[PDB]
This record gives sequence, C-alpha cells and structure tokens, in this order.
Amino acid sequence: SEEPPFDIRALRADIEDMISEKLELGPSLIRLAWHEAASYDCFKKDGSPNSASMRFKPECLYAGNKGLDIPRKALETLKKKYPQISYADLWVLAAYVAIEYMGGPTIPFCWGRVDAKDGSVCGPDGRLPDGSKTQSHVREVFRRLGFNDQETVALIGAHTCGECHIEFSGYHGPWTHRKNGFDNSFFTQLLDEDWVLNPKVEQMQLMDRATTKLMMLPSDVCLLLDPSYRKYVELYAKDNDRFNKDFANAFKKLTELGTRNLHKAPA
Amino acid sequence: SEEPPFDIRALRADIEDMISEKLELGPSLIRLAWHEAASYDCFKKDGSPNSASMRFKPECLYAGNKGLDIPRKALETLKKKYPQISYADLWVLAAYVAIEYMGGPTIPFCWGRVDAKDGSVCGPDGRLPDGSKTQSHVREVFRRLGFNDQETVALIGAHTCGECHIEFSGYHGPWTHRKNGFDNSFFTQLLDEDWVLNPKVEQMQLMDRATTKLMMLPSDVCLLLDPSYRKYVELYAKDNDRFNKDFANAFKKLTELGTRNLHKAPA
Ligand code: HEM
Ligand code: HEM
Ligand SMILES: [Ca+2]
Ligand SMILES: [Ca+2]
Ligand SMILES: [K+]
Ligand SMILES: [K+]
Repeated sequence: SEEPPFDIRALRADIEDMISEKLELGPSLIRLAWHEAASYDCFKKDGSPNSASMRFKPECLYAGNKGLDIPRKALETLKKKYPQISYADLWVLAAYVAIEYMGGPTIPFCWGRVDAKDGSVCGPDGRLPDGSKTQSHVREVFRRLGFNDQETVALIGAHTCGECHIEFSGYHGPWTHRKNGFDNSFFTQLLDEDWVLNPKVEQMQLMDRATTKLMMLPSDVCLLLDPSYRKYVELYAKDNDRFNKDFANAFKKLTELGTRNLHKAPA
Repeated sequence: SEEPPFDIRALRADIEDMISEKLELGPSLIRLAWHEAASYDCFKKDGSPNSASMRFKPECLYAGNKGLDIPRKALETLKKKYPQISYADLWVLAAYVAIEYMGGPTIPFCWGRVDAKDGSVCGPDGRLPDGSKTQSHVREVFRRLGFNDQETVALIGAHTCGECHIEFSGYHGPWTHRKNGFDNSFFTQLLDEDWVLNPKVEQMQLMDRATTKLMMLPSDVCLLLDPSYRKYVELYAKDNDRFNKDFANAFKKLTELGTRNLHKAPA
C-alpha cells in the first residue's frame, strides 16, 4: 500500500540472515514482540503497547522480561543499518519474519509505530502472565488485553516454538519435539500425552510420560482443564490450517494494540 | 499439672463422641486449629494466633477459611456444655483429640488461651498458604510462622487426613487412600506414585497414575521438588514413628504460637 521510509525488502532479508545464523533467535523474537504488546490494558487504554518501551527501565527489568535483552540487542544491529525503522516496527516485523521462517503464517505487516522515547510511559509491573498460574489468571490477563478465549488459545500456541531457560524463567526445556518449527504441535501434545510431574526441575512443570522430553507449564495445561479453552485446543489439534489462520489474525491484533496511523506494507 | 476450670476428661469424651458420629469432622477440626494459628507473623509478632479470632469478621470470610464454619459450629455445642473453656483452647483441644482419634500422636495439651473478643485483633488476609503455589510460597509462609523445613514438612503431612471440597477450595477429593486415618501415607504416596495431571478437575491438581483416586496439590508436590523438603519427605516416608513424634512437636508449637501463661493439663 504505502512504501515505508526503510528498505523493507532488504531489512526482511537481513532479519532472515540473522535468524539463519542463530536459529534460537526466532522464538525469542516472537517472545519479544509479544511482551512489548502484553503491557496493554484495554479498559484503561494504557501500558504503551507496541512502542518498544521495553528498551527502558523499569520495564526492561520486570521479571517476566528476563532474557529479552538478547533479541533486543540482536535487533540493535539492524536498527543501525536501517535507522528509519522504529524499534517498535522492527520488533514486530522481526517477529513476523520469525513466524514465517519457522513455517507459520505470513502475517500482513503494517508499519508506522512510534517509539517510546523514555521509560515514563512504561506500564506497571504485574501485567505479564505467570506460567505457574492457571486459567483464572490466564483469562484475566487476556481479557485485559482484549482477547476472547479463541484468540487466547491460538496465541499460546506460539509455545510450539522455542524453549524455557532456567536463567530467565526458572523453567527448563522445549515444549515440543521440534522447537524451531511452527505448527499445531503444542495442541496435539497437550491432548495426546500423559502429563506427569517432572521431579528434576525445581519449578513445577510437567513432562510427557512417553519420552520425558516434552514439557508443559501449569499455564499451558490449564487450557486442557478449562472447558472453554479445551474446545479450542481440540479445534487446533485437528486443523493446522485453522490454527495458522487464527494465530495470524490474533498475532496481528496483538501487535497492533494501542496503535494508530499505521500503513499497509508492500508485500 | 494444673486442673483446668472445665471438666477436661468429660469434654474429651464428648469431643470423641462428636467425632464418632461424623468422622469427617476429625480432619476439619485439625484444619480449624491450624488456620487459627496460621495468621501469625513471628517477625511482627501479630496476627493473634490461637485466640479463636476466626469467629469474627473479617477473618471468618477469608477465602482460605471457607468451610471452617462447620467445625466451629460443631464445637459451639460443646462450648455451651463446657462454658469455662475458651474457644481458643477448645479448638486446640479438639484438634489434639482428633489427631489421636485417627491414630496419630497424643500431644500434651496446655490450657489457658484467652479468646479474641472482637474482629479488630484479626490479622490481615493473605497469610494463609495457597495450594496452587509451590515451595517459594510455602517456605515464605512457614518461615513467617517461625518453622524450619523439617517442621514444615511434618506439618503438611496432616494431609494424610481429610479431603478437599469443591465448595471450599475448588479442589476435590482425599489425598490418601484412608482419609480418616493418620499416618505417614502422604509421604509414601508422594514418593511412590506417578503424579499425573487430573484432567477432570478445573483447579489443577494431580492424581496417581495407578488408581487416579489419590490426589496432590501443587503445594504438596513442591515438597518433592525442593531439595531440602524432599529429604524430610524421604525421612517420614521411611519412619512413621519419627513422623508421629515430629508432627506432635510441630503441631504443639503451632498451637502455642503467640500464647502466654499456659498450664499443663492433667493427662
Ligand atoms: C498464559 C500465557 C503465557 C505464559 C504464562 C507464558 C510463559 C512463558 C515462559 C515462562 C517462557 C520461558 C521464557 C524463558 O525461560 O526463556 C515463555 C517463552 C516463550 N513464549 Fe510464552 N507465555 C505465554 C504466552 C505467550 C504468547 C501469547 C506468546 C506469543 C504469541 C508467547 C511466546 C513465547 C515464545 C515464542 C517463547 C520461547 C522463547 C525462546 O525460545 O527464547 N508466549 N513463555
Ligand atoms: C502449604 C501448606 C498448606 C496448604 C497449601 C494447604 C491447603 C489445603 C487445602 C486447599 C485444603 C482443602 C480445604 C477444603 O477444600 O476443604 C486443605 C485441607 C486440609 N488441611 Fe491443609 N494446607 C496446608 C497446610 C496444612 C497444615 C500445616 C495442616 C495441619 C497441620 C493442614 C491440615 C489440613 C487438613 C486436616 C485438611 C482436611 C480438611 C477436611 O477434611 O475437612 N494443612 N489444606
Ligand atoms: Ca510494552
Ligand atoms: Ca488467627
Ligand atoms: K514446534
Ligand atoms: K490417611
């Protein structure tokens, strides 16, 4: 639609190159964009989502954001090469590139986000979800963001990608057997495995009885326990196409929360 | 040592009769005495533990105290027959009677507690432990009460008795196979069973893979996950005698927190 002030074709290629050199960056880029959005409260209309406010104290120091300096620093290099893109647009674009890179949907990108210029616009601590909690908490957080149950379940499906790091969250390991692949595997394993206590990790997490190599957090398995969420887990477990479409729509919504004056990018 | 102002022999007999008529009262009596003590903060020296302050608003309405009106009302009948005993002494005595009734230790009773006369002395909400949380929370609560890890594990062993009620905590069912029996079965099952997610209860709890009839809360299994607590789980699983002795000592300590001027009862 409207040509951006940065060379988006070249930037996308450079993001792809960066990911290719360090594949675990892909899932961290998705996590970064999600936590930059997750500050929103749709009722108070505050939290400066999608403004790269996480670059500043106090938000950069929130426990839920531990480890996100890694994708932020990776992207800094590209910001220097493409100075016309805002950090906010860059983090969103990099997440969209990562999602596609790993086999997920190609989400239509809109540009135009303006960066937070200091930490005074940061939302408070306590807005990020807690993996040790279950559906009452998950629903409260996602309702606060403005998402319904279908969108909530679709979004949490992103745990098909990546892994937990003891240093960052105290949890350990990948959810799925192919942590650098995007698909509906998070949902299939939620339904298909027997989730047993993992006695080897001090922070309570479950593992699959079959191999012990898959993990789930309390916040993941609450999608099985809650009657509404479980219906969508079942839906996505059976249909990867539907999951991809719904994830695309929900993630686009997430990364456009609290934004204005965006422009459709050339594609 | 010192004869109380109430007929303790007759009162004990009446508590035993009451339990015999409704055996599930036994574990609720233990829970009542424990929650009446659990308000203590040993650093602030507040919370009016062991004063029967739970009789009053706001404490009676704290979420963690749901269902405790049942043992309170049961004991009211005995308070009327033995008006010289304080509610505070009565709740403690009834718990000691219940522990012995179910095969646990006979704990030496001291009398002399004075009742709270109104709710202004109630400690704040948020002092009771949360079954959905794990060892960081459990340790913080028990440290606040003044207990070490050994005592913490011994006390939680009381879950050998009784059961969860959906109406009260949202959890469902007994921990052990014999919910009206007191012994070290909570610890044996913690070590011996495979604890798998129970998909049938909306509040996350585990069940044993073998029968699915045993349950554990996140707060129970955190005793397995924490290196220090696990040592005591192992200790008590192997030695019911040691568990009984340690439970007796810890429970006596618990029910004497924040008390003064007590007298050894005739035994
Ligand atoms: C109930 C909601 C959620 C909870 C409790 C939660 C929790 C967590 C935790 C504890 C980690 C581990 C961080 C680490 O140790 O590195 C993590 C990682 C991750 N999260 Fe979530 N999250 C939630 C929702 C989401 C959503 C909505 C998205 C994106 C749409 C997402 C994307 C990711 C990704 C991709 C990773 C892997 C990061 C990496 O490999 O470096 N999460 N999440
Ligand atoms: C981490 C610490 C603890 C947690 C999280 C916890 C939590 C719970 C919960 C959720 C229930 C179910 C209540 C219901 O639904 O009726 C319960 C019941 C019970 N608790 Fe605990 N508790 C803890 C420690 C203790 C201690 C220290 C004692 C006594 C020494 C104790 C004695 C009992 C008993 C006997 C029951 C059964 C009540 C009945 O059958 O009516 N608990 N506890
Ligand atoms: Ca933010
Ligand atoms: Ca109290
Ligand atoms: K995957
Ligand atoms: K028992």
